[PDB]
Amino acid sequence: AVMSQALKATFSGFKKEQRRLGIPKNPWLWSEQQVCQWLLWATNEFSLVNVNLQRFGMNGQMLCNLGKERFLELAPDFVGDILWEHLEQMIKEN
Ligand SMILES: [Ca+2]
Repeated sequence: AVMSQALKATFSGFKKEQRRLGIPKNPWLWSEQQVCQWLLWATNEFSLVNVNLQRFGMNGQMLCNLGKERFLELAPDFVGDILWEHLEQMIKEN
């Protein structure tokens, strides 16, 4: 809500990372490696120790095809809510 709104501002940071690693703006286009790259950016950005990387061995098409419910089961507690907010914004906007 207030925390989600505030932390949404740092998501802009990933745009610099996308240009850096040649990650397309639209997640539908992402390779299994570019999905991993997004999760590694977040692991560093938000200091994580367990993004379930083995659970995200998928293309950007599969990632886009998971809904909020499946995404949150797979992703770690509270962190999943942060990642979902970023993912859904990227799908909606680019
Ligand atoms: Ca789109």
